[PDB]
Amino acid sequence: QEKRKQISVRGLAGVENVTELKKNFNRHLHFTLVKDRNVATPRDYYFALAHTVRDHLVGRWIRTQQHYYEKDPKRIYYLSLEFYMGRTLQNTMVNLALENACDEATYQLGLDMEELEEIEEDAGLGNGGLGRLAACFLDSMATLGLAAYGYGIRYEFGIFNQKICGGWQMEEADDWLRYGNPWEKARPEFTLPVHFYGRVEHTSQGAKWVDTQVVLAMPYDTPVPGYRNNVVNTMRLWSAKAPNDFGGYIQAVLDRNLAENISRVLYPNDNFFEGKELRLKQEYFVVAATLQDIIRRFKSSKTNFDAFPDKVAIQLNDTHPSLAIPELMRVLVDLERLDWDKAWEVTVKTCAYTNHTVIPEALERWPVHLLETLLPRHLQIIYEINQRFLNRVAAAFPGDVDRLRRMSLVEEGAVKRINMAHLCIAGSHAVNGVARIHSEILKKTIFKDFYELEPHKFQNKTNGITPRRWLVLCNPGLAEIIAERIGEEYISDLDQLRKLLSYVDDEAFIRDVAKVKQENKLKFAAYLEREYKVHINPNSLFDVQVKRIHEYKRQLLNCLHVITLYNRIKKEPNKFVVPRTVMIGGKAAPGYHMAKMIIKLITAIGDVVNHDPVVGDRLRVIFLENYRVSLAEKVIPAADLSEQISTAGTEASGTGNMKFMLNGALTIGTMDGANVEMAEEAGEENFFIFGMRVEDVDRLDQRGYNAQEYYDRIPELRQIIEQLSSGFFSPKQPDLFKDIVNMLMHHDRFKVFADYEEYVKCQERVSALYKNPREWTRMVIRNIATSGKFSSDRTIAQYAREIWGVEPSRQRLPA
Amino acid sequence: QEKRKQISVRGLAGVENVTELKKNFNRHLHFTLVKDRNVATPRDYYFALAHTVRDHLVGRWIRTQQHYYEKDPKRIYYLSLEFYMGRTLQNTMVNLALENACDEATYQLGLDMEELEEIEEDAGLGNGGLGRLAACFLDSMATLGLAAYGYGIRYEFGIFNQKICGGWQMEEADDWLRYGNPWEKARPEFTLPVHFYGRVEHTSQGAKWVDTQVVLAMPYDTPVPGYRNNVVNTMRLWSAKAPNDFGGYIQAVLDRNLAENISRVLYPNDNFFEGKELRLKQEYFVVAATLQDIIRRFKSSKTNFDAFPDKVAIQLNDTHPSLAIPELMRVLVDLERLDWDKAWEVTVKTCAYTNHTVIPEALERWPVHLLETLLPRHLQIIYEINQRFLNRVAAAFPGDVDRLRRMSLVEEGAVKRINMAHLCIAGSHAVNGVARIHSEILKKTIFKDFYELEPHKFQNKTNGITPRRWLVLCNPGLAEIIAERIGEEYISDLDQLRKLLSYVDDEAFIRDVAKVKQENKLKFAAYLEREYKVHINPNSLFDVQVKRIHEYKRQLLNCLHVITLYNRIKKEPNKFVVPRTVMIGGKAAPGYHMAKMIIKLITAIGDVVNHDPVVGDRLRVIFLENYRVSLAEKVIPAADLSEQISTAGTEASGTGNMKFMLNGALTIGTMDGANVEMAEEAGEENFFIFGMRVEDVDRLDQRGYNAQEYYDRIPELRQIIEQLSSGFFSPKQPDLFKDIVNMLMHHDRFKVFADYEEYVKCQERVSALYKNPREWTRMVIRNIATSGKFSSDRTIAQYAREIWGVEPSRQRLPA
Ligand SMILES: O=C(O[C@@H]1Cc2c(O)cc(O)cc2O[C@@H]1c1cc(O)c(O)c(O)c1)c1cc(O)c(O)c(O)c1
Ligand SMILES: O=C(O[C@@H]1Cc2c(O)cc(O)cc2O[C@@H]1c1cc(O)c(O)c(O)c1)c1cc(O)c(O)c(O)c1
Repeated sequence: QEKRKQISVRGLAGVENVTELKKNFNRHLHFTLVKDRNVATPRDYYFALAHTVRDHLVGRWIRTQQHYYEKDPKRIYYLSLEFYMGRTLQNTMVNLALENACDEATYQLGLDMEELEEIEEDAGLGNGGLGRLAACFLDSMATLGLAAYGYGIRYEFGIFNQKICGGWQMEEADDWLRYGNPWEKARPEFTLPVHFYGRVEHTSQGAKWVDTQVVLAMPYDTPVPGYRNNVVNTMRLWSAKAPNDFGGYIQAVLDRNLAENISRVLYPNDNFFEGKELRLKQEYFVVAATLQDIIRRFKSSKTNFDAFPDKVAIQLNDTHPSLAIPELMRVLVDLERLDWDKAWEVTVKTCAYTNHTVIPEALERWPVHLLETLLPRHLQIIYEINQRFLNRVAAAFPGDVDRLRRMSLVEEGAVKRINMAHLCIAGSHAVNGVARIHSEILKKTIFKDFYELEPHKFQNKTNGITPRRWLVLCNPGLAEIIAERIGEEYISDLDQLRKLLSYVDDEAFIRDVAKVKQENKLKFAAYLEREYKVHINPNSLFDVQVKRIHEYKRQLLNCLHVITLYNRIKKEPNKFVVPRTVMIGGKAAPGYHMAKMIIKLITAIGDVVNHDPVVGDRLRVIFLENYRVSLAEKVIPAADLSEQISTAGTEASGTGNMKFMLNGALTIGTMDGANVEMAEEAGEENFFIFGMRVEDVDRLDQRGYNAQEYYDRIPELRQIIEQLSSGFFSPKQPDLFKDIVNMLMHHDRFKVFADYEEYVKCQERVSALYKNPREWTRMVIRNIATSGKFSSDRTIAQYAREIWGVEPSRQRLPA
Repeated sequence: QEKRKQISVRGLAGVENVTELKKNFNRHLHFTLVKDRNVATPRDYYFALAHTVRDHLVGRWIRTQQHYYEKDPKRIYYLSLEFYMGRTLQNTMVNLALENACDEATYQLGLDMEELEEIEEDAGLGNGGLGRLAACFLDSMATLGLAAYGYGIRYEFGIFNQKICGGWQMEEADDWLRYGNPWEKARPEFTLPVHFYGRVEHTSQGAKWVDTQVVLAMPYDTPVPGYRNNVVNTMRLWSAKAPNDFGGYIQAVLDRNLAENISRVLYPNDNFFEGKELRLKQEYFVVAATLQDIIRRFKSSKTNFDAFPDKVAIQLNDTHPSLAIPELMRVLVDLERLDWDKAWEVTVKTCAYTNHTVIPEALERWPVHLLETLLPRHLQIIYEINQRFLNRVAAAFPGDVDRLRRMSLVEEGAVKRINMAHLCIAGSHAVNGVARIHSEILKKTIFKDFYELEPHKFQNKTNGITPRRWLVLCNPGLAEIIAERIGEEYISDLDQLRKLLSYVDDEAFIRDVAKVKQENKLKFAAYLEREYKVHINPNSLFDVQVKRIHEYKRQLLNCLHVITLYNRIKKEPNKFVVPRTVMIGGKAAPGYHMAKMIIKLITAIGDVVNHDPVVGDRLRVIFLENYRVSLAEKVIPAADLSEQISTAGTEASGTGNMKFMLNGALTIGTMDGANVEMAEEAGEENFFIFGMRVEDVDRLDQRGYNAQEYYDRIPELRQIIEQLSSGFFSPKQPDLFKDIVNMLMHHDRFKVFADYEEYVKCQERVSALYKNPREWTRMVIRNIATSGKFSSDRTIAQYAREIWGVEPSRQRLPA
């Protein structure tokens, strides 16, 4: 479009810059793609543009890394099993100020750059929140000029591609590397050995881990550009490779696949613990290879290990990389021959742990038999850690035997296990939750004993989202009308959005905020037609719940509300209601029967609602297939209403909530996770808060939750349960939803019925405000204006000052 | 070196060409390798040079392929399971005239280009002769301006890397793609489906192959540059990929490995038949993907199929791609719905078959049960082919029932099999052997019945070697002293080497030929020290036997001779003998116990000979480890004597014989394969011919070979057998060589003892001529001078005119 090149926030199309970009595009098309414009497909054109844009990172990537070598600042290592990065082309162009120059260059070559962007595969190397947080954090650490390295696994297959067939989830391999990855640089020369199995012999010098099987770890380095500060940091992802040397010769060559299977695929369980050996191998693989890099980089700097914590921070994203603690002790004691006590002092000052959930089924509790087989030295070191840790508990709390049993790294039972969260707290100088309410819940419930031993360890770091991906990239319309009033500094100083409260009565801004949402809604609706032949009413309220499918997130409560709207229309057909397009999307874990049945119930409700001629365009319900970072960038800027309806106490933070607030949706939600802080920043008068508070949930748990009480007292609820139970939503198979009905009536841990009436009444308040466009938009302005706290720059600046001990900086390197 | 830049055959170092090469080298080092000269290793420098040289292919590669589209000449498809390509960097620089310019460019950057060349991995995608012939053929077809495409498999692992440990072969995976392949272009956009298993339903339109498992075939295209004619042809290698859509989700993602195992590794059996299902899958994979390309390319040209043979030749390199015949019939009949008879007329005019051995254990005879399971439609079509073929035999030879049984594609027995050689002859308009004697042996023995039915089918095409790789690349010294007298035209017109017979009495040339061999011997000896701490006497005769280890090649006869020289020294220590360095190298098939014992016997003989202080530097025996194309380019130009000592009738052609003749070694050999034609070209007076002729072997077979007769009549032979038997060469394990002794005495199919006395006497004639340097060199001149027939340009020109029906051309395209 002509209009989009006019957007100032997208930078300058310098005449020489355009000329060079076209020359380099054509050069890559010829020498890199080995095509000419005769045979070139849109995919060749995307790749020619990606190689051209990637060439602009290289000088800064080399200069940044040389700068870290020269200045020797403290290095931050962000260890994660997941980096939900999404696409790279737009992000690179935004962060290097090339967006308008590439748009003009490709326009002059007769190409639509927006069409080329849609060709790129997501780097879908995460499940959801925790993975996307890692991605926002790498972006913020680069923008803040930290010497920061993401370390993870280069999965051959990311989070599965979700197809919906017959209204059911089907899973397909996410072959994201099919056409190559133009961003990464293979570093086979920096390949490192990782050891498994074997046994411990305790010799003269001490212990020795021998008779191991070797898997090599080959690093692939991806650039991470800061926002217009010429900083380019590194994400290093390890790929598994069979060792050089060794059924027959042929079978031995094919058996190289077993070692290489370690980096084959992301576990799609959204943090729910499965105890798979292959998952333990992935966790050890990332930790072992990463810590060898850290130790090597430390020794080749301006061996004595007292300075190690002054030069190294290791941030553990959940317990997934918790083996970092025993592995660093193994390296320091067995290989560097430090005394246990010195090694432990170093380890604890180096390591910090971030907890992302209180849900007990998320907790990693590895069988000791599995650890003894796979990692015999690690289990010895863990027992030693536990003995010395519990000695300290006994000394602080003499005779508190119950506290010793509760705090032990070792869990007794049929199967003896190691609690990896207890290991993380024992081995870390800082433990943080990811929202104020969550960090308090840690100190009062699941880590109370640890808090009483070492209160100074416990911190809060409220999550955030990068305002580059989550406003400038995905919503350039909104970024522009904001820049037109307060300039561009807010893009890396998001608290400046508070200036927008000066505009709540400004006729032009009220007009502009509503026009941007309408433009976003027209574009998203076009898509739902062009690529899925699905019609949506563009004058309807876009009611959006997008996140992984879990009972705790209560997609089912949204289902009860949708059926309530259908049933109220059928009862009073002549009564006006605010038209709604209810959009639910998200992946279910491939096992999880209940999650898959919930997806089927959403599509089944659609089958009835969407074909009822009495309803027509007044209510539509659509399951958004294959929800992922790229789709989030499309639907979130188009949303009117943000569904954040987890049972109070279950969602640690959320980050999708923050994306919606930044992009001009109003929120309906419980007082859970960061929804509490979002309501506080904006004022509760500007949020649709409903339902039980954490205290209310605890009171119900104390007397026992009886779903029958709610069914017996709420006629509209009885009608819906009777429709699901009798087969109104599955006439060819009347018993289809019996398991959902049985769970809701008898085994509902997330108290869906207890929030049903407050939810429905809150949703009437949403409709009532939507009927007043001007007042809807003024409340939106009050939300966008107060979304600044939820920048990951704020979050990372807190990690840097309160945990890592490094001072952030927005000052530019040269180019 | 300063001297090597002076070599005119290596071309011009133009000042602007040098300037541009350095600029492009530095550009690739920065943008492609993402390094600077601070951290760059020799391997980064090799890759920067390879990308720079590869950029020079691209325009010509695109223009050549556009030219074939424009002119629509008949296309030649060379189908092979093997392309033994070796390294590409030097070959590319020679064929584009860039060698001196890159040498000067890298010299000016402070680098040694020869050192960078040694970093490149061989593309070791073959076993030996047949694979290397495919590689010489692609080079010759490009040099002759044919519209020719090599089609094969992109094996992840080529021919195993051979280590020698304890004097034994050990096999390691040839991870040739570890650091990437800068030559190939991945073409994932041109990926094609290949079908396996399933069943045939015979419907209204006719047969339909349904319920199949799909494996995708992803092509990788490698450039094949002609010699200074601006032609760049394509080698397309298929890689196996799991189909996009589908133990659990995780196991299903890991199970993608089973389909991908099809292209994992080259079968290392040097043509010996094993009947492995995975090998049958590889053969079908290459044929099915290739024939879809051929059919598509045919339909998109200037559907009617009568012109198909005028636009397509398919050359079958051995029976490995024999399924091309039933697959083309399947496509034409089942998918294009041609009548059987029209389809068959097309298939036979399209297909031709090259036979590479008479040894019955090489013959592919697939169980019908395996074909019925894997390829049910192919087996139906093969039976139909057989019925109609045998109908024709019955009509030509009425009542010859024995001939029907002998000629059938179907072999009866405990296990019913398909004879793939019989299928190839039935389905091909031409059948060729690879040397005059071999092609006659085919018409008189194993294909006599087929010859009597269709004599016009049977041709000879004597093998050849490319004089680019096998003289200009590997022996620039020799190429230069030749160019100094007759100019450069001989490099693509090798018959011009006959001009050198004018120089047999030229003092300067005699001096120069001997100086080049000495320079080659000094360089090879340096290597045997620098990279293996092995000392060799540079004034010794370099006696070289390099080829795959097989009983038929009689490395054991060479062993008997070496022990004879040792025993004669010990008996008369004071008697002068011509010092020898006896070098034997080659890979044994990983199964093949006897081949592995023969390697151990060579190293064991070395252990005694090389440490006997009475022998000292008068006799040394070394096993050259990991013999492969790159090592052949080093040892062959250094050789004095070429060992070509196969039992008469067993070696179809040989090509290593031709390499040695071209590079100034004299030959000791039997009248076998192309040794016969080499002796004819040079004159037998200029070859060390010995032993039984084919007629002599047949006479022995008629009365029965009794090794005992030879043992009883030859004292020197008895002494050696008694040394092997008693444990003289294995004192710590006296019975080590009992199996070799038992085979030689009782089960020797290759009549080693029958050629022993003539071999030893012939070797005395070699020593006697070596004592006269001037006469040795004059006989070398007479060999090099007559080596011109053995150019693969001569061979390919015969294929083009006598089988493919296309006229070759050495005329230049524009650049
Ligand atoms: O459906 C349209 O886009 C799709 C939806 C969409 C969105 O909701 C937000 C966003 O950030 C990008 C976005 O890209 C989508 C898209 C898909 C394509 O296949 C494509 O070629 C393209 O240009 C784009 C569309 C229709 C239009 O009529 C149009 O003019 C346009 O620019 C775009
Ligand atoms: O051993 C030397 O080379 C090795 C043997 C050899 C050969 O026999 C023929 C040939 O075509 C090339 C060839 O490359 C070998 C080689 C190996 C290396 O590791 C290397 O760095 C190199 O420059 C080369 C050598 C010694 C020398 O003293 C010397 O000056 C030289 O140029 C080379």
